Amino acid sequence: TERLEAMRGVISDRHGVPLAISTPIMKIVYTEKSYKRYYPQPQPNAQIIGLTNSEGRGIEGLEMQLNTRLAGVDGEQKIKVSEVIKEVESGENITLSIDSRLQYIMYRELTAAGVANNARSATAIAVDVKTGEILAMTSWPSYNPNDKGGLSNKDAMRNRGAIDMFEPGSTMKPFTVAAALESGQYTPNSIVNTAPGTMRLGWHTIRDTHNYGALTLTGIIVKSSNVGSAKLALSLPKEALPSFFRRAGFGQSSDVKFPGESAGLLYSADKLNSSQLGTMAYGYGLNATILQLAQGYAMLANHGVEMPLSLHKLDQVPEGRQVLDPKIADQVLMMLEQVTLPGGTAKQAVIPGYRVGGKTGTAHKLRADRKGYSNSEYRALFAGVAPVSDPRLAMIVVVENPQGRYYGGLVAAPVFAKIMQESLRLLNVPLDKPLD
Repeated sequence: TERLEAMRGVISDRHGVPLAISTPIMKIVYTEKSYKRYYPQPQPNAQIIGLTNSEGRGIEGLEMQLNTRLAGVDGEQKIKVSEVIKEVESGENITLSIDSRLQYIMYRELTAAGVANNARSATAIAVDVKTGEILAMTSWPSYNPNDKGGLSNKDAMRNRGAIDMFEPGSTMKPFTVAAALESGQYTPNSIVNTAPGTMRLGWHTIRDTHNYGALTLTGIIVKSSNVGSAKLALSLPKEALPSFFRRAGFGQSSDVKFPGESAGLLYSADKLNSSQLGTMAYGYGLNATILQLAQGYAMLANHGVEMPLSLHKLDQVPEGRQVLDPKIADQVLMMLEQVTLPGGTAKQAVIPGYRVGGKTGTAHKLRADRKGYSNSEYRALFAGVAPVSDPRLAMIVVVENPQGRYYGGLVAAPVFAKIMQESLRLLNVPLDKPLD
């Protein structure tokens, strides 16, 4: 009697492009047939797909997670030729939500941004706002799983997007404003005094980039006022923000439930303090992931309907979660478009032919000697949506420890412009902005 090795299932992209395949291999008297795993699009897909053992077992990513479905069942055959004791059962073929072309484009630009910025890493995600499908999710630096030598687990192995949590910063501002709009205390045109560009929250003092004076709720977003944001928190009921942020998906891991996925950090209003609630308003007394960020912006661009995040191609269309009223979501959407226009703080996110709506952010490390916030250690963030008239894609870009042209989040904005434009054209999304 001899074993009959089950061919491991094919992992493919949404259009059937093979991403993980198995090829017959022989051991030499008699022969022994085994299978060798091969990854045709290596570096862009490695952190999501993972890797197998010498034995053929998944030890990382989706190879690990979906190992029982992908491995199948080994057969048995009597030892001359040929009579089966137990029939062979091939592993299940898996089709992902991922578009390998969008994946290739995202990885290529993430490398360009990481090299130009002498960064520690550059991570991104693209989601179909209407379906909840992840079309691209990659991180630079990645690795080649087909190669057996060397390796660096410490960073490259290692889905950063799913495992890394950070303070969202200004990327939180549109959710703070959405909480203020739903309270019925405010309208987009409602005024908040931000003079003289500073404000005190206990022994902590908050500053804006400039004295923006009296701002509307739309102005809080467009000028990215930390003062306006904190003042909104102060005027609202104590429960307002932690409760709206919980309904938006923060403080909990996403529907993907990727191995090792972070849930972020979000405290309830009972864990107290008005000045701590003042800090949450501009994204500081809380931790988020790129997945929670992507799902929140996809919601804002899908008439307040948060579609469940998925790494698998759909064979049912979910109804989604109605987190916000459609009028509020549309209002916030309109404020995000204005951030990219003259007078705005996200002008470098602009794409010709496509109306863009988004927000920059900066996530600063606390600093070892506790002498304020670190100027070197920080994440440049960009959360955006396009085309604004009928949004198709939500995209988050995170650049770790950049040393480039701009200080702060602005560094992640032209990276988004690049990926979003090429991604919308590849999907053949019709233009919605007059060309000049």
